[PDB]
Formats: sequence, C-alpha cells, structure tokens
Amino acid sequence: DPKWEFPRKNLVLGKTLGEGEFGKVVKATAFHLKGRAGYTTVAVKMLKENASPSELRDLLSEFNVLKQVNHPHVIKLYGACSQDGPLLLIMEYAKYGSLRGFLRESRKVGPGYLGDERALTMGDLISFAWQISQGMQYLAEMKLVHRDLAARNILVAEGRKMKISDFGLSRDVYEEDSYVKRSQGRIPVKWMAIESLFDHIYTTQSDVWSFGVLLWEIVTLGGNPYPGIPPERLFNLLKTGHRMERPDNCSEEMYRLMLQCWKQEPDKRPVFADISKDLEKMMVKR
Amino acid sequence: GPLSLSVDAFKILEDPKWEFPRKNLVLGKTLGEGEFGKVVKATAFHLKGRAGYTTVAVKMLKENASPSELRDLLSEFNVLKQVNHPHVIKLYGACSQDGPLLLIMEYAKYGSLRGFLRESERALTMGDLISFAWQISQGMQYLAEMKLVHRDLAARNILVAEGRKMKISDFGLSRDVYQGRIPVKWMAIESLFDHIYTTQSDVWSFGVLLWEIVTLGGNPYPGIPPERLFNLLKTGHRMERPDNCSEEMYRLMLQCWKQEPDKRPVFADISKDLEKMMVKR
Ligand SMILES: CN(C)CCCNc1ccn2ncc(-c3ccc4c(c3)OCO4)c2n1
Ligand SMILES: CN(C)CCCNc1ccn2ncc(-c3ccc4c(c3)OCO4)c2n1
Ligand SMILES: [Cl-]
Repeated sequence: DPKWEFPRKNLVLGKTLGEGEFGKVVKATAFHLKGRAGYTTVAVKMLKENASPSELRDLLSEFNVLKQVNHPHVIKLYGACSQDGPLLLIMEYAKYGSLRGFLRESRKVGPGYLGDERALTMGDLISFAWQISQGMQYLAEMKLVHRDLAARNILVAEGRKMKISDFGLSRDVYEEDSYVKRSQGRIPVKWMAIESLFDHIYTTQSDVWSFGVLLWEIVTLGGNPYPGIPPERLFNLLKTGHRMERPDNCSEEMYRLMLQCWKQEPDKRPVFADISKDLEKMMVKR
Repeated sequence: GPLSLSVDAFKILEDPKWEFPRKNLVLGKTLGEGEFGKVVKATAFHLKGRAGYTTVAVKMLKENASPSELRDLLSEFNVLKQVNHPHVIKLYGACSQDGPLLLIMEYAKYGSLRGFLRESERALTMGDLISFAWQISQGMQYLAEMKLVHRDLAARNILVAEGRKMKISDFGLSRDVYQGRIPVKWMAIESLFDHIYTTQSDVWSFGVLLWEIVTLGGNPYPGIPPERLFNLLKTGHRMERPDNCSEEMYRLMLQCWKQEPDKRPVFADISKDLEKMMVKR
C-alpha cells in the first residue's frame, strides 16, 4: 500500500521499549515521515525472535485495523516497511509508556497520587478512564471488538493523553455484532467477560466487561485483578456471582459503574456512550 | 465451553494414580519461564511410593495466563499420563486441590538442549551430538507408533537430564491423529501453507533440530525474517550444509525437508541412519 509504505533506509531503530505476547516494540526515528522535514521520534512494532504464524497474523491484523481508524485516544499508525526485510509498523511514540507502568511508577515517584505530569488526583484517574471510553466508543461505532483492553495495553503519550494500543487480537463484528472463536484465546483469563471465557463470544459488551477491570486497575494505581486467585478458579468464582471488591481508593459511584460492566447478562451492561457520560458526570460534580 | 469442562473434571476426578498431596511438595528456584508457563525445581515426599524426597520439576501457569495456556497444561497432563519412554520426560503427578494447578515432572538438571549446546566452553564429540539426535529419534519413533504428533519439536523443547539423556518435553500442542503457535522456522511447508500436521511434519521439525544440534545451538535460517521464508521454502531453498557437518548427516537433514511428506524418512529410518553412523565409528 503506497499510502502507508515507508522507505526502510529513512528508519533507524534503537532500544527495545517492550517485548512479550504482543511482539517487540523499539524506539526509532523516521526521516521525512508524512511530509514532516527531518527526523520524527516514533515507535516501531515488529515480530519477536522465533515468531509463529499467529504473531504474523496479529501484526498484519493490527496494520489492517489501524489503516482504517483515527481517534485522539487510539495510537496512530504512520507507516510500514513491508518489502525486502521484516514487517515493521511505524507508530505514534508514547513517551510515558504503558498506563499500568505509569500508574505503578506513581506509587514511588513524587508528587504521586494525592487522593505536574507526576501529580495525580482522582480527577486525573477519571479523565484517563473517560479518554479510553471515548476511544472505545469510536472503535465500537467502527464495528471493532478490541478483546485485549487492559492497563498494560493502553499507552500514555505527550500531555498524559491515553492511547489505546495492541490491536493484534481486535476483530471485525460487522455481521451479528459478535466474534466467536472455536479454540481457546490468548487474552489473560482475568480480563475476559464471563461469556468470552465460557462461550467464546466477544462483543462490544465483552469489551465493556474488560473496561470495568481496567477501571479497577486505574483506581488501584495498577493493581493486579483478583489478587492471589489462580486464573482457573475464575470459572466457578464468576458463575456463582462473585466480583472483585470495592478497592480503598474508589467512590461508590465508580464501584457501581464497575459492577454494571460485570453484569452476567451482557445487555444489562452499559454501552461506551453511557460509560463516557457517567465519567463526565463524576468529573463535573467533583 | 471445552476448557470450563476440562478444568472442572480436573478439579473433581482426584485420580489416586496421579493426585499428589500438596503438603508433600516444597517448591524451590525458578528453572524457566515463558510461553510454556513457569517451571520450578522442587522436592516431593513419598512421590509414587518412593522413599524420602525425589527432586522434581513442577510446571504451573505463569502470570496473567490465557485460556490457551491453561488448555496447554491440562492437555500436557492428558498426553503424558498415557506415555512411558526413556527419552520422553515423565509425568509423576498433579496437585489440583490446593491453590494453583501443578504438574509434577521428571527433573532434567542440564535444562534445555539449546542452552546445553550454546554453553558448548564444555566438550562434545560428534559421536555425542549423534547420540543426542538418536535418543530424540527413539522418543519420536515411540510417539509416532502411538499416533501422537508432537508439532513442537525444537532444541529449546528437548531437556537434558542426568547422564546427558535426552528428554522430549512441551506436549501442550501435541495431537492424537488416531491455530499458528509453532515458530515458522521449525514448521513443515504443508503446515505453513495448508495447516497440516502429521508425523511427517514432525520429521521436518526433526531436520531443523538436527541442524541446531550440529551448529551447537545455532539459529535456523540466520538473518532471514520468517515472513520471507514462506517463498524461499516454496521455491525449494533450504539451509546450506553447516561447518563441522558430514555429507551423511547433511543428506539426512535435506531428506527431512523434502516438499512431499511421503518422500521424508520415517523416525525408524532416522533412528537406523544414526545406529549405522554409530557402528561405523
Ligand atoms: C503492551 N503494549 C503497551 C504494547 C504496545 C505496542 N505499540 C506501541 C506503540 C507506540 N509506543 N510508544 C511507546 C511504546 C511502549 C513503551 C513502553 C512499553 C511498551 C510500549 O510495551 C511495554 O513497555 C509503544 N508501543
Ligand atoms: C521449554 N521447555 C524446555 C519447557 C519444559 C517444561 N517442563 C520441564 C520439565 C522438567 N524440567 N526439568 C528442568 C526443566 C527446565 C530447566 C530449564 C529451563 C526450562 C525447563 O525451560 C527453559 O529453561 C524442566 N522443564
Ligand atoms: Cl500497538
């Protein structure tokens, strides 16, 4: 695709920013990128060593989705090097790294959380969740299920702007408004809706469940969901109606929004437009 | 769904052959973590009615495990409880009643074959490498006769136990003849193009393993990205004879990579070529 193809000689790769089930991401610079003169600092996504077909399919899927979507709170694709060498996706650089990393650093780095980019209040946290909701609201309009919504898969960029990232597992639902997988998925159990875990059904409403988990991660400043609970225990724990407890740093209204995202019946869960409205009300009143 | 049914069976059956009391198990240092989960060294008291403490390896889910990772563990339990061979890593038991699911396995003090070769500045004869290749062939021959496809054969997925005995490990992806999770550089052409896996696709993987052995842990198709390998294999390219590799050994490799699965050797033939190398010093 000439719209996206970038000259490989104008890209220079540097240190690894992260490596895992999502693949490899390095910090880079691009010369004469999309008409910007001189060098622009970028992130480059590529396959890790000993890549499987699934990891190549995920890199290509990501390329295909980010070609079609544009939102202030979705990480930007700028280009690709897809000829005569490894597939490289050139992306928007997010200087603060993952949201999980950023929130966790805030327990340790002053001014920290207060109940300046390192100073955080409950207002900041509600704003982070609101930015992510708006991104997801747009993605749902675009008939996309992300499936991998989690604090580790959100990026924090210039001005502490939230950028939804990690589109490798995202799927089109234009027909039936569900994505169904015969085999077992690669989404961590503890972020999965009950119907995704038992029935392999992914919808915008299963993204709403995952958003509720992300909400619990945000207010706990990067806490580990269902802490101490082995993942195989979540089958029984969720079907008997157990949900994570209200954490210490959480209003009743915020906990009620989480509980609503974890309703057993997907249709009883709020939609992203309603989540964005609930987070707007919370902001304004405080 | 299929996984909730297996998890629940596993927590319920409490099979006295396999269930090991959690209080008799003492977990020690981490041996390895990755896509295969987490394995730690441990001691097990009265394992299988053995006296005192047996040193064991314990496999468990790593952090943030997916349904795929949990299915791989149960699936390993399912396959390994049915197999018994000196060059296949043994299952001794499971803990399914007390916190995280644990599999209790034969311990391999030298770790992975890949790690054991890359540190070889230890001394190996071509005779040893060919012993290693032969042992794996024996394990694979026994698995194929049981109609199990391993799918995942690689030097990183072979363990080295006491006396440098080879142990085939990583049975999570294995299938009983009668998804895209294997690294592309170990996959047969028909697995890449048509998603077929048979004993003959295990033989292709075995040919890549021979090449890792002879290069003392080399990286297959060095500096070729996996995305390009699809067209290079399709057009009949294969890795060059490596340094310190006989014609005989390299001919065995090339036959494991025939395009037509029917033209590859079976494991009995691979075993016989290494038995014949052996007697012919
Ligand atoms: C798991 N997710 C977050 C992977 C997202 C992969 N795509 C991108 C795109 C742009 N940027 N800009 C910075 C990073 C980055 C920084 C630190 C990290 C990092 C990515 O992964 C862990 O630590 C990045 N990644
Ligand atoms: C990827 N494969 C090899 C994982 C196999 C997992 N099952 C077992 C079973 C028994 N043992 N006894 C030692 C190890 C071990 C040591 C160092 C490692 C290691 C496993 O993995 C990497 O480094 C072991 N693993
Ligand atoms: Cl990404």
